[PDB]
Amino acid sequence: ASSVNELENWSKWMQPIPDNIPLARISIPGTHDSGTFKLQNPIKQVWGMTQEYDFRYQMDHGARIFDIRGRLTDDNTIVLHHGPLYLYVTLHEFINEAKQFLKDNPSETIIMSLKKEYEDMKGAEGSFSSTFEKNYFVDPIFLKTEGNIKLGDARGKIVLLKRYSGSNESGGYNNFYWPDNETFTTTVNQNVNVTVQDKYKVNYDEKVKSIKDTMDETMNNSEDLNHLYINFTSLSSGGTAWNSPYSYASSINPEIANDIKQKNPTRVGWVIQDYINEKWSPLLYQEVIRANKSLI
Ligand SMILES: O[C@H]1[C@H](O)[C@@H](O)[C@H](O)[C@@H](O)[C@H]1O
Ligand SMILES: [Zn+2]
Ligand SMILES: [Zn+2]
Ligand SMILES: [Zn+2]
Ligand SMILES: [Zn+2]
Repeated sequence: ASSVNELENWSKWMQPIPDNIPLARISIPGTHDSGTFKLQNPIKQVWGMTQEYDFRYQMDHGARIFDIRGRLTDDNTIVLHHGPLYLYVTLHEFINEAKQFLKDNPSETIIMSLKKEYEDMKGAEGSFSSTFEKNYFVDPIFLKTEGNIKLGDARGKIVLLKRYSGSNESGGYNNFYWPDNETFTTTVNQNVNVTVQDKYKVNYDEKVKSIKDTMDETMNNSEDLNHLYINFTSLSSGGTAWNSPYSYASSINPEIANDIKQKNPTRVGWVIQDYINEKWSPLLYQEVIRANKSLI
């Protein structure tokens, strides 16, 4: 029993999508620097804040991909950071929130990108990868298989997207060379072609066109089941009120959301945005989710 309207329940939108559809094919909203929502100091915010609400709000609003940046501590734990700044959020904090969300909504899956954001603290008994694997990944909540991961196998679990080196355990999407500030194409789990638009520090106009260009490619290659498209709409801070991630998101989110609304495509990729909220219309994450209508 699956209807297109079930995509409108932002907490269970993946439910109507078939088990055999690769996550790569699905158009999924994601949040950039997901754990920066606790930053209070205006100076820290203008430079590194990318979200206003916590993880559950993000999830309840359709986001299923999270950009987690961590640092290994002397306590053999991983805490979230933005460069040298501790975000007052921990990795366990995110996983627990994800666990709760998945328990409440078992039809969904959570894709967690994990990147080492800052140098390890002195005193850790191991490495970033060995500590994450031993104290976190062992948890049954993490999918342990790879390949072109299908939705059915991911439901109720966290799917890892590695952005760190040294992994020694199978599961999720393998780490791959990720060039700096570019739109690039490469491969991951042997059979998945990946294209990423991550020009995080280009001028505003270059960024908008970059997002649209990669989305245009995605919309016209909608039947490529083993191709993964990740499109970051986020743009790094200029350090001022008129060029902070917030100011940029205020215009980019509605702009790109309108592109999808007008075009009404069957695929737009994994769209990772800053500031998921309901302040700007059309809502990007909603339009991204609605782009899965043809899969039902
Ligand atoms: O500041 C940037 C931005 O967060 C990009 O999205 C990420 O891919 C880069 O690694 C980071 O340096
Ligand atoms: Zn929290
Ligand atoms: Zn300590
Ligand atoms: Zn392809
Ligand atoms: Zn809301």
